[PDB]
Amino acid sequence: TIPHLAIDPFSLDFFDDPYPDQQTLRDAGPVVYLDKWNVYGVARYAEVHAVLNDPTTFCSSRGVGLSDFKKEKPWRPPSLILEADPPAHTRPRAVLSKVLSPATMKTIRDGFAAAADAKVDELLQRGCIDAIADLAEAYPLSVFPDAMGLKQEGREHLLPYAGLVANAFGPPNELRQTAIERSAPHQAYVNEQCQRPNLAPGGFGACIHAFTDTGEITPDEAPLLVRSLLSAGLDTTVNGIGAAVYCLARFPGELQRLRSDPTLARNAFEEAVRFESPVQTFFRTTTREVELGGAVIGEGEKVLMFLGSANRDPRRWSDPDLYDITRKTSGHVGFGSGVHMCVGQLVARLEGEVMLSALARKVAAIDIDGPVKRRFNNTLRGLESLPVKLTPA
Ligand code: HEM
Ligand SMILES: CSc1ccc(C(=O)O)cc1
Repeated sequence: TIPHLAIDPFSLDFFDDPYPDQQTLRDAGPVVYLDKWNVYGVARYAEVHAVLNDPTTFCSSRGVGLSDFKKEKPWRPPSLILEADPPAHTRPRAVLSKVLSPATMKTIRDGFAAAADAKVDELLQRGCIDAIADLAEAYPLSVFPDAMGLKQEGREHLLPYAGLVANAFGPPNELRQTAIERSAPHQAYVNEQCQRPNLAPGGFGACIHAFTDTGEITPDEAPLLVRSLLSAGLDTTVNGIGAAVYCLARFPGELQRLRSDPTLARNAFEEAVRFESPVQTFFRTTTREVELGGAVIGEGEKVLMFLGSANRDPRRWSDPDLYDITRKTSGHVGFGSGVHMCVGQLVARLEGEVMLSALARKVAAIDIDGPVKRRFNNTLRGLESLPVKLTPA
């Protein structure tokens, strides 16, 4: 009944060009079985959205990766927020929701905006730059670690740690085994910068530890909640901003519309989030025998969600392969959906908006003038280098 496919969604050939295989996964049926890793797969928008909004049946406490926490021990202590189910997930979620609240973005927006308005000017003085290293990475690194309240020493560990966390959700391929092999130095620093004495007052991490008084989390739970933002608060914004620049580089008509109306910058970033989906996949584990798409999945089965394929499903989106800064992006699962929907989506949209805003007001053209190289990861889509030449407006 369920179609079986040998497609490896975690191979380098799949990362180079996932779109042909993602249509094969979508059109093969609402639910597929991937013989390479013995998992169920959903690639259409409807099933991916239904799985995300059914946390009781498709839980996350047994791991959002391939590995079953009930069968294998996790490579690191489980996330109190990402790898937990209600009700144990609720209160750590509420703390991170208030630390990254709408009232919090007001205190950092101008600093977020001025730094974006300072980087575009710096890169315009150089002309030919790398949109990944000198923009997609340089801008969030100049903004997010300080907003977290981080020290300056050892800051070159976060991006290797962030890339390793996303790589560990994948199967035991080389990408995962090579990552975890180079882990202990990155883990030691990250865990070190989760303790209360190492967080600057007023930063995100200090606010998390302040939320131990409220009784929603204990002091022993705050370092893990700080570790969640150190694992997820940087590299997805890097790939998200690096996606918008690439999309504006190959869709020059969309760049010119953004120039004429800079207020489209926020939705232009939301469109780049749907179009590229910096988080490609995430797992769930069936807590019961469940029927989905005419397929009866047993208990304790890993179900793979293709968030990028769901953001390009023609059953839900018109012209899903086109970058449209005026598209009604509401409903896309680039940030997830349900009780686990990205708690730091306001921080990511703030960084993406003010950067596309600075580009909309100061850049006239973005021309790719160098070899474009992709960055391979089991969970994250993103470019290693994007050599572009910026024309000042
Ligand atoms: C373009 C930027 C980003 C993208 C595409 C993204 C993507 C996602 C997705 C798809 C999920 C759902 C995970 C799941 O349902 O299993 C998620 C959750 C999460 N994200 Fe993000 N994220 C981004 C930025 C951020 C930022 C800036 C932060 C923190 C400052 C962050 C922290 C988290 C955390 C802690 C969770 C777990 C929420 C929960 O389990 O309830 N992410 N993210
Ligand atoms: C790649 S999305 C993500 C990664 C890690 C965490 C966490 O550390 O809790 C949350 C979201």
